[PDB]
Amino acid sequence: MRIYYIGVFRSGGEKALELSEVKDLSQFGFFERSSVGQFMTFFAETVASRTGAGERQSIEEGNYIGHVYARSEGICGVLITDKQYPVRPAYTLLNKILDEYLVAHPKEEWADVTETNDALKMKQLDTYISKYQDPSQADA
Repeated sequence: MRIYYIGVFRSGGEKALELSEVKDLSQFGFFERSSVGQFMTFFAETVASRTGAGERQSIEEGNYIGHVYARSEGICGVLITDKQYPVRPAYTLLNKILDEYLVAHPKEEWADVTETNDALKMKQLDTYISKYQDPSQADA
């Protein structure tokens, strides 16, 4: 019942553009935080790569769920939390996020971007995944 990774990705064909990438490593101390992180992103990028826009994905792992929410314009977005993390709020998160990514800069201004700052892009998507840690949070 705790999210682990969140971010965005621009469907760049066979591979997903690392639009934005936010991590959540609570149990993954200074030993798994590194390994798991690559796990989260690598998967997050893959999902968006698997998600050819216009559809959503949920990657169920031994103890992880890599939700996926595709845009309606051109740049996709991915989410990853625990199985005990309802999709409904993940949906609203996909709402403010995709709207937040497209808002930060005109619709076409990004279109595909092909170059983003996952390390300092979409402060929202970041703060969201941090507080979203709860099963829902009720947009709190």
